Amino acid sequence: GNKEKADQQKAITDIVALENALDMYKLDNSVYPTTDQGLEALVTKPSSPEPRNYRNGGYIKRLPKDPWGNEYQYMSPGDKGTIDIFTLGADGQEGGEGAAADIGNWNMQDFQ
Ligand SMILES: [Ca+2]
Repeated sequence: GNKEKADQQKAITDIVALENALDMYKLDNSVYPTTDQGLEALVTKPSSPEPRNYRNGGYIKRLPKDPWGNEYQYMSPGDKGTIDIFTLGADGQEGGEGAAADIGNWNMQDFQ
């Protein structure tokens, strides 16, 4: 339970940080990065379509990986909201309970 708890807390903290970074990107550029541009758009200026007011040196120094060693997932346009930011949990797959549960910007509150 304890390590499970710590991992889920880290995931939540990471998603909040990423969402904050994404909001800063939109504040500067008027749009969010697309799915294809990805979270990598927060670290270096993306292409296709290239933003027109990109902050010198990006919006985050590096992308965190999730507690299970996997890259956070990102969709814009999202399925659960305007942008979806999530981890598929311990199992690296959709659905699951306990440490395998998916944690995203749309359901963080449940793990809180
Ligand atoms: Ca899962």
